[PDB]
Amino acid sequence: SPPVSRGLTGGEIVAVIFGLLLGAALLLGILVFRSRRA
Amino acid sequence: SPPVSRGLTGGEIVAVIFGLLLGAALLLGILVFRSRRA
Repeated sequence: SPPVSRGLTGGEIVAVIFGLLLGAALLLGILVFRSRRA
Repeated sequence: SPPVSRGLTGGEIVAVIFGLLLGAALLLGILVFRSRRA
């Protein structure tokens, strides 16, 4: 887990969690509103 | 979506899509594997 200039950087981590969280989160929501908003 | 700096970098983009793609993808799967594989 290097600082920078490598295949791993702070922006890379925060980026993955950003799309992974908002991605799955929003996905679940829409799925619930689809036809099971209980 | 600049090449560097500006709080936006190549690694940041690929990172978001990485967790976003695998995030929702894996999510939807488990949802169908739970008890509704139709």
